Amino acid sequence: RRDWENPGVTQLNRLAAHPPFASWRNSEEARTDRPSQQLRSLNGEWRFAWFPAPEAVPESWLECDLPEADTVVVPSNWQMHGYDAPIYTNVTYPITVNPPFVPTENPTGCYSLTFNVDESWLQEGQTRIIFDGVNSAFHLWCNGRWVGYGQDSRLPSEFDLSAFLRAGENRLAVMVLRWSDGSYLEDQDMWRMSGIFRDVSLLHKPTTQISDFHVATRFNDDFSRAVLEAEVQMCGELRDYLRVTVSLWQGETQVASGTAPFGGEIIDERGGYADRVTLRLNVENPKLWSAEIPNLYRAVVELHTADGTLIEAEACDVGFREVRIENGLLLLNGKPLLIRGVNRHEHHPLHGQVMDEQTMVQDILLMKQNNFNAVRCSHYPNHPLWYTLCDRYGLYVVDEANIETHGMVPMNRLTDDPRWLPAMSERVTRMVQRDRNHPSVIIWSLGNESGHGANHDALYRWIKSVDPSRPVQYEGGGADTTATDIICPMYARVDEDQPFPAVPKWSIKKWLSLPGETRPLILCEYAHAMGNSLGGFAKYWQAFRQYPRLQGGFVWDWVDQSLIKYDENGNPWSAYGGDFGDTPNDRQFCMNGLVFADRTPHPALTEAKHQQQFFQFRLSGQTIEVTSEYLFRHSDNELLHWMVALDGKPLASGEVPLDVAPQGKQLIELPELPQPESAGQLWLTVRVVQPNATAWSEAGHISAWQQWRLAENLSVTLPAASHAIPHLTTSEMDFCIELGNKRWQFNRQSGFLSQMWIGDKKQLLTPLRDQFTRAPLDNDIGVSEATRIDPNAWVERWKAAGHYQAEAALLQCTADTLADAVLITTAHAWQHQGKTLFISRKTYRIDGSGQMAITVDVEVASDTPHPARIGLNCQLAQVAERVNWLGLGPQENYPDRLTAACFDRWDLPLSDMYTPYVFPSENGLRCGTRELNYGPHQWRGDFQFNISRYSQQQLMETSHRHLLHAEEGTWLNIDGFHMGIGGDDSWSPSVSAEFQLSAGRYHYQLVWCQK
Amino acid sequence: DEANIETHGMVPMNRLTDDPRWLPAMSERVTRMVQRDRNHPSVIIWSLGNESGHGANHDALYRWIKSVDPSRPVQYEGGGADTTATDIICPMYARVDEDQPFPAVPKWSIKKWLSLPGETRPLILCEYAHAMGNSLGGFAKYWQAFRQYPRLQGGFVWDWVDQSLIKYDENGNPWSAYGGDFGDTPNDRQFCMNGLVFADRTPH
Amino acid sequence: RRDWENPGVTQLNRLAAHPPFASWRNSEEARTDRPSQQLRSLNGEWRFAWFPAPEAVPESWLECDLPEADTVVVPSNWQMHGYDAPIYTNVTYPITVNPPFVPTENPTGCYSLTFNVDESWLQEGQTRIIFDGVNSAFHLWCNGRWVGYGQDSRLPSEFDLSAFLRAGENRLAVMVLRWSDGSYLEDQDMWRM
Ligand SMILES: *[C@H]1O[C@H](CO)[C@H](O)[C@H](O)[C@H]1F
Ligand SMILES: *[C@H]1O[C@H](CO)[C@H](O)[C@H](O)[C@H]1F
Ligand SMILES: [Mg+2]
Ligand SMILES: [Mg+2]
Ligand SMILES: [Mg+2]
Ligand SMILES: [Mg+2]
Ligand code: NA
Ligand code: NA
Ligand code: NA
Ligand code: NA
Ligand code: NA
Repeated sequence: RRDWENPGVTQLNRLAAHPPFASWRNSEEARTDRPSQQLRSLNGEWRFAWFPAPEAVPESWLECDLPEADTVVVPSNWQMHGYDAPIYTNVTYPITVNPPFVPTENPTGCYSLTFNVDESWLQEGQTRIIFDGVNSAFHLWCNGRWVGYGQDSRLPSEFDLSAFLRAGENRLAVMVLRWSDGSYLEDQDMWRMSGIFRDVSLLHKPTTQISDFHVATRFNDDFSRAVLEAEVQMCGELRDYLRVTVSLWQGETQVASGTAPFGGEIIDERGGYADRVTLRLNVENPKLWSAEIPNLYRAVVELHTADGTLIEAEACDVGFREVRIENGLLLLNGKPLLIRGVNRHEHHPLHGQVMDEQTMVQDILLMKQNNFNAVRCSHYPNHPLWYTLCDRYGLYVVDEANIETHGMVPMNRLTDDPRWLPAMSERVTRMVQRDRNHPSVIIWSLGNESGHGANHDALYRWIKSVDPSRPVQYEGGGADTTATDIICPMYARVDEDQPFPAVPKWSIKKWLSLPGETRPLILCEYAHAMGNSLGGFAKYWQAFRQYPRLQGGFVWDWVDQSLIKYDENGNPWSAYGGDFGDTPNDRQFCMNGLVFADRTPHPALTEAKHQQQFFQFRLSGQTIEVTSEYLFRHSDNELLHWMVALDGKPLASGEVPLDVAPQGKQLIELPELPQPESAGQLWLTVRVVQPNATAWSEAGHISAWQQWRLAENLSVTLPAASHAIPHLTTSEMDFCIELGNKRWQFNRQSGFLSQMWIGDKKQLLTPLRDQFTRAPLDNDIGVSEATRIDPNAWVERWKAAGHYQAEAALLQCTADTLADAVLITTAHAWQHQGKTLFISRKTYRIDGSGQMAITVDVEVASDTPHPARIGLNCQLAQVAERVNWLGLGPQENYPDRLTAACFDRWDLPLSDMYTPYVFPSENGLRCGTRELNYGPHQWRGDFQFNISRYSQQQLMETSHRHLLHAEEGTWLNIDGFHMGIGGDDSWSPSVSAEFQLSAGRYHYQLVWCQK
Repeated sequence: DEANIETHGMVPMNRLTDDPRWLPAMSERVTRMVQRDRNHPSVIIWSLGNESGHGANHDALYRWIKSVDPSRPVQYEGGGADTTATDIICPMYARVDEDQPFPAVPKWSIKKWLSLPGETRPLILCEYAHAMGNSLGGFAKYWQAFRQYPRLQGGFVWDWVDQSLIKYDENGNPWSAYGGDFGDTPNDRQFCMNGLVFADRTPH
Repeated sequence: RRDWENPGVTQLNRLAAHPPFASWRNSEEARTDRPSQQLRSLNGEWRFAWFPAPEAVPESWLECDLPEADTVVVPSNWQMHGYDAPIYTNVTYPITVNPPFVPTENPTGCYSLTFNVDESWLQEGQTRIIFDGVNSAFHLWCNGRWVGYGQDSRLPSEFDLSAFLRAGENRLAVMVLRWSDGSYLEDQDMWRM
């Protein structure tokens, strides 16, 4: 029997699902949540052996250990141990579409564990084993005897071993199959791995036991009063003296309690549940749970004799909160949420899909520290501890079924098929039964990218039926189907309609007001953070803030799915699709996070932090108006820091305590500001600082900022009179300019400044030349394969237009001598195949002061695709340690992604000026720069620039950051103009029109000089 | 057209139908009936089964049908006759004028039933007028009510033909047998004969 | 595998359900509803033998007729031929309530049919067998070969025998279980056959 090829069979002998248990035999321990003697981890070293197929597994293995087996850690993904390659496929199934069949060649991991059990366990009650995560299906044997089977890689599979075990030494044998019929339901956009990847354990329950419990909180009109209802079920002989006591604690204070014998109310003609009972506990002025104030209580469920003897106790944390959609708004505790979310897979660059607390905690804190308040379990129920952490630190969670059939044709091929309803239902039901008591979980989701089938409808109703406390959403088939309480599209744009057939993605603002539509809209995915991305992020926020029913969304996504590999000399590097011989593959498309796999942030994180700020500011004269977007807490750990500077030079500064009630306002008037008579721009910057530490942040933490330009005093003063007057020396091939120790040289054949010297030091390795292209961003590439070309992608368009290959054609080059200067005038034509793409016209004006002033005017053919940038570039001979500038920063910032950055005086190590995106592209840009200083060089004007040891060409030819090599000297890219980077999606052009270089005529000017 | 699902003997009645583990088996009993009979014009209403209390399985299956075949109303009497798994108030044995206020699953008078606050559905009895033996007394009363109230749209009498079986005596003569006649026990004796006609189709 | 005690298994290898087909190869006949050559009845005389439990059934049966069997009409209810007794219970299940388990003593009707098929059937196309109603669960074998399993006493259970059939003489062996996990969903107020 090939059960792994029968969606009709998803388990055998498996126990029913339930909420997390520990069988504590001491109430006190349960209360304190101390560890339970009844719950043992079998995590650690296990025996493992790999086979190409299950038929290759040796019968002996069941009775005895294979000498050839190795000793490995569990949990783990075998690919992480090197047994076989991890595969990175997106939509396309990693195996042949032939449901419910799987390949004959099906990697099989045979696991085994030798262990002991004490008689105690054995002499009375129940001994069961729990496999938190097994990928994708598996058979289990104990002491040579087969126990059962299980499917669904993302939920615990449980079996009773009571009758398999013997005092002392026991042996587990787990035959784990890489693929199965459950795989047709596990087509998520991630690495395809396998193994015993989540905890293994053993739990002891008494014969008379708590088999299930449901915790509910209902409130009065103003939440000033609550009723906690606890439904408790038992297994065991039914007896009159049996009782249940449910007690509620706030810290060490017991706030409520109730006890009762089993026997629920009459429910139908045949009676009620004699094995159940419901406790109702009244709670006055309960402390409510939210992500802003994760207040929790402890619920302790005791199963005991009337007369006092405790049989066992189970327990959980409880968050009193109400989730509800009313009049088109998702409310929490009666207030409308504004979701600052992120999608997050369970990914680890070293361990793969194994999740540890450390990592979890870390993810949580960065998210909180970055203004996120919610997370989506893309696209499967997560490791148990995750929910507990969310409960405690405070995050809103979308709990999602492990059901993704994206590779099908059409997408709802299985979900619309009744024959698959059973396997699907279990993916939904068991999730619910497991996580229904976590307050963090506020919405249930039916899975992902599985089209829309009758099955979804059934399942949707099932949930609503069993747990009315939470809304249910699902994006499949159009995002606004009958199977979802929220309009939850992926990648719908703010203002821009994408009217695909059957499943259009309307402008989010238009979507809300479609006739008959009334639901709230929360994007299940938006702002694809792939590489140099997140352009247009603020646009979403502004809309979320203006329209009440736009209650936010979940960014796609949290961390890059990169895996660490090693080179010939044991140095580690970041790998993506195909880097393991895996094919077909989807290359870098598994890398779309705000942070790198090691959790180091991408520059975009900051953009996200800013836009998601919880405090809003307006300036009027010297009064700042602070508005609070907190729904529940007052600004009780916040201070306002302000500062005024003139061109980077600090004039004044102060700090003000924030005292803003949620949704409230606070006006802050600044002291008269000092008056400088000195020319330039005064800038005001404000930062909200958290004086004290929290469980998720260090004291001094900065949570919000904003900047404004105050007065400006135009410099009317005249530069100082120059003693010298530079000299020009002509030759047929060049024009040379000389002033003191400085000289410039311009090639007459090419029309460029080809050399500059300080003293006798040349300053350039490559001539200063115009630049209209960039090493393409992932967003510029979109899908566009080389086997498969997408003609509408930017890169493709640029490529086809010859942008990357046009050659400069000199139209003119001349020299004039001024009163106080030499003037070089040039003109070039950029053509491709007889087409004039661009025209550049310049003048170089060097005066007796040694300042070279470059004025540039370009023309762009209206019928050529809008160029990536309009600037100049050159390779400097020099390599300096720092880069100092007067403009936006300090981090990388692009035109459509620069709100977070601040204008000021920045000074970093050269290296911070490069963004080590794993898939290399244009990066490190800084906008709104008025002054840039490198080594003895200094540039002035109003531009954007980048500077690194890497040319655009290298960047463009290398696909892995580890393969980059510093070139001689430093490449400088100075732009008068730079195209937006986009990112509404990473597979169609996404740069908004306002950020495209379509004006046709461009002008800029810079002053190059020394210091 | 009614799904093959009846869990009458459970305690409480919805013990299985409300358990997700039984959703799969149950699902097939409905889905498969629909796939088979859906082109039949005579079938005008789908039933989720009989006497299985009211469980979440019912709701999901209810929805599966609505979704798959919107051409026909779906009914189910279990758990009260007016739950969320039924488009028609379809009680068994509710009386005309007399209320029988059973706990949890009362059988209101049908006329009163229709007008309960917020109730708007049509009401058609899945079973009424138990024709067991010398019976059918008060039949007219239903008819008068069905005729006067628009939303009282009729019902299905219980039931058509006596479930008696032929047995032969020593002298090989036949005779109608019922519960217990075959050594069968426990048994419900004459309870299997509630028809308007005898087993051989001769009318009562 | 005691598939009849696992509500997780309600069939094995069963084809998908669908409306009544006849596979006509002529439009006029389909229109007029005439009988169709592609659809053939196996009702008639079959061979039968009664056992008290699935375990009492001998393997011989799979390969060959059981001398002890009788020739009976099909379709039929074995309680009507005297093999065992019909049961009349209303609410209380006819078996002990302990889902998904059934009694160890569980009456088994071993049915069999020797028959032939047109060669052309063998040649090309698909040949499936359709059982309109089997109470309550059954295992099916063709020419010794195990074909599949089915539950739900009131809907047709269909199997492809394209691969099991053979030139001329074929033998079907149907092992039918009185009780099954299906019985828990079949508690209707009527005779239990
Ligand atoms: C939304 O799309 C992103 C694109 O990278 C991933 O494929 C997610 O799984 C999908 F739900
Ligand atoms: C309605 O009750 C009658 C009583 O004879 C029958 O038992 C039916 O099966 C039930 F639906
Ligand atoms: Mg299977
Ligand atoms: Mg997908
Ligand atoms: Mg079964
Ligand atoms: Mg009944
Ligand atoms: Na909003
Ligand atoms: Na992706
Ligand atoms: Na590249
Ligand atoms: Na009427
Ligand atoms: Na009856």
